Amino acid sequence: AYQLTCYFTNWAQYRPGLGRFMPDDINPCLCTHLIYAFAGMQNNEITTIEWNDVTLYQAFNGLKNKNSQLKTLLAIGGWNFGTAPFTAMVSTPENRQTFITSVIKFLRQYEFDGLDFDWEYPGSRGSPPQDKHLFTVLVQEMREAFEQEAKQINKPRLMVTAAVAAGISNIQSGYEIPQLSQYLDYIHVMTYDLHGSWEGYTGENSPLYKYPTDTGSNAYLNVDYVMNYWKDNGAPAEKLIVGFPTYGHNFILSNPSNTGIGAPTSGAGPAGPYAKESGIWAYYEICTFLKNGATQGWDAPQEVPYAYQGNVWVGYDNIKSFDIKAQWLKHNKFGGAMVWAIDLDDFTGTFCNQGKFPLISTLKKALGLQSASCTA
Ligand SMILES: Cn1cnc2c1c(=O)n(CCCn1c(=O)c3nc[nH]c3n(C)c1=O)c(=O)n2C
Ligand SMILES: Cn1cnc2c1c(=O)n(CCCn1c(=O)c3nc[nH]c3n(C)c1=O)c(=O)n2C
Repeated sequence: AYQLTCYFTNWAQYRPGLGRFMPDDINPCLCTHLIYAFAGMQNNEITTIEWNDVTLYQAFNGLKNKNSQLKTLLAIGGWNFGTAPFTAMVSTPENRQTFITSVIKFLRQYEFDGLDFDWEYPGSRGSPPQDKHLFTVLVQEMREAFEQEAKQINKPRLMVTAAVAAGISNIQSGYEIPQLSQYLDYIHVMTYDLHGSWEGYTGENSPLYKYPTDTGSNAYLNVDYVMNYWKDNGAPAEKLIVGFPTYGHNFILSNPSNTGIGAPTSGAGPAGPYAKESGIWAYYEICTFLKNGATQGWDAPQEVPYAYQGNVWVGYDNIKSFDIKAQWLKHNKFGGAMVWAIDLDDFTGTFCNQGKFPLISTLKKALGLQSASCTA
């Protein structure tokens, strides 16, 4: 009745010490679907991007030896990849055919159950206005190629899903919603990075509701507005998967006296010692900041925590907020949750003392998957 899809990222293997995350570190009972971020593209054909991806594929797909019900997908693209290869590949029926062929081959060789398109985004970041409809032709042709292939080798069809924008403007220039909804098996809405230091004020990574002071287009940046937009504009509730972040965005406060939602900021907060990402802390990095005596806040209107100390402020998600969001999603009848990323939750259990994978476990309990079988 509910999916729990988890993203695994192939650069987490380079994090130091307790931060290193390999496919073997994934509990196979935890998620219903796991997505491998990312593959790339070369001459219109899907391709690996790390030296050891073939080894990681085997260990990632091998997790299906422990849980017969687990499905895995391979994600192509992502933010860093940009749009240029996608624009050239969709531009002709030949380029699309070359790609779709390379994908059926790749997925079957390395034993994935499907592809997740993570083009960020058709029609933006240099992608021309025609990519919006060409992304639809690609997805339809891919779905249809999957269908034919399932019939001429007699196995279950490969799956096609897509990670899709949460920003209204990116949505408008990127997606034929009703038409894409027919062909995609799931729609993973990136309901996070809704605020960050690029705005010049503090704000939440993934608030559920708007802030009472949010006006104009700032009223759109919350999970409620975003999911209802996708649903009202043609996507069936059951195909729509709400994105949950296991990390938060941090900021430098302009004045360490103003620590509220909306306080002015002078830039990204500092990289953490594990993920090393400017402006972002993994959930487990944030638990260190809390044990460092940071003041804990609760944004009550938006139902999400925040925290601060000296001139550093972070808005993020915890067990309380994941659970609230998860009851909310059940009530609104969405199909499930997607989590970026399994390697950013407290996977060793040692940073937060909330057990192993505290964030994702909350979602597992709340979406009633606690009883889901985990057998070969
Ligand atoms: C390919 N690669 C290698 N190292 C990388 C990346 C990378 O893409 N990103 C950007 C990932 C940005 N991103 C997504 O692409 C994405 N897609 C769905 N959700 C996502 N999120 C939260 C997200 O940060 C990196 O940060 N690093 C360190
Ligand atoms: C997911 N992401 C990763 N890097 C990004 C983005 C991004 O969405 N935007 C456009 C939207 C506003 N925004 C962000 O969402 C964002 N996320 C991380 N860093 C970001 N920046 C600098 C930013 O401007 C970016 O410009 N950059 C550099």
